Amino acid sequence: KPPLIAVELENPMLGEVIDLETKAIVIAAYENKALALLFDYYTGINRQGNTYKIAVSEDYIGGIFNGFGEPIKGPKPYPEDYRDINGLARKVPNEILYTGISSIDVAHPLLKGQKIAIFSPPGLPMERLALQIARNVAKDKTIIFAAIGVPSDIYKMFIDEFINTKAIMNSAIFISKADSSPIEKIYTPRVALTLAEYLAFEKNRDVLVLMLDMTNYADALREISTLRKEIPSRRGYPAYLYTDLASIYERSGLTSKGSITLIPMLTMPGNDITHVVPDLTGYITEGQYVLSQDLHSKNIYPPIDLLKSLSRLAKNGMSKKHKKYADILIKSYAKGLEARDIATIVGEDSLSKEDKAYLKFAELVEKEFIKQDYYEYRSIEKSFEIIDSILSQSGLP
Ligand SMILES: [Mg+2]
Repeated sequence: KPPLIAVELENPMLGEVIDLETKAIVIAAYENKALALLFDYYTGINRQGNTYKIAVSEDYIGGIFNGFGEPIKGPKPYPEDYRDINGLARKVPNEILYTGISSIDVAHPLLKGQKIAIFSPPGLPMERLALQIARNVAKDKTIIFAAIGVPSDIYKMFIDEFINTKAIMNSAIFISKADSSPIEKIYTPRVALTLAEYLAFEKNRDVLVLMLDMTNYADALREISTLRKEIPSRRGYPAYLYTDLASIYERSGLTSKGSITLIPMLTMPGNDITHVVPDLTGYITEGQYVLSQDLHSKNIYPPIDLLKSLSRLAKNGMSKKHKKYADILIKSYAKGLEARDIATIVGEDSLSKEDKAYLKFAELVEKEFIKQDYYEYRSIEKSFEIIDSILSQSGLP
């Protein structure tokens, strides 16, 4: 089970013990919405409770909702059914979900039903990257956006961007503000994944769930667990953080019916990848895309670090040719970065003709391959022909 349960409850009382089918303690509430913790994560009576449920329907698509599933902008969706927002055979993913982004599609392609994170240093345009992915996929697949405890700036960027894009026409957005309740933030991914499960596994669709910012989410857990002194901590957060995150990320995958592709996006607190949030997320997920502070400084958008990014399922969906291009790109980019480091000490003149070719390759890759216009969609073939071109200009083969 999830250690943290979204329960529905009239007049919830802090620390009351509710009977579900196990038992659990109420640790937070907002109106009739409550969060109950299992005892296996408690160091310390009755009443009965229901799991929190929402209407599910395809009418959610095109709408905008808060973290509770309540509409903000748009009508109440026609309830076609009710689903427990806590959730409940799987196949191994083998088809690439193309993003139309070269830095992703070639070396680290994403597969339908994969869970893979994005890690961003503080200040980098992770949110725009989210939007760009959403636009490029919404043309083909249904997007569910789970925006967790986002600030007013961002908040307005999401609303305005999606609406005006007409990406909204094949998207649903579940969004909580930064000044909203911790419980609404914690509810947000759950409500989002609940609709996703419904659209994927009951309506036979391929959906893509973008979820950010996981660090805000963890911080919401830390906020409620703060004044409750019988909830133990590990690494500055509640000890149930690992199992809670796994219970969220594992609500994704591939079946004979549909697929949920999940991309949890997070800020690494001090640009520190060993922080507990990135550390656990990357432990659970099938790789992650890492954003480069260095590329950002060079005014490169999408600032995707080619060598630190990793898609563990990528090879299972790549053709012979695709693996070839992926291999050369990474190997040579890495080689060029070496050459670059040598050059910072002895100059480009002191480089072998080999190292000069790699240095040239890496420079071109940064400028013509990774660097991509927000509104540009690159087919995989296009992306290949960029590499073909760059290979030619560098004089390798
Ligand atoms: Mg940031």
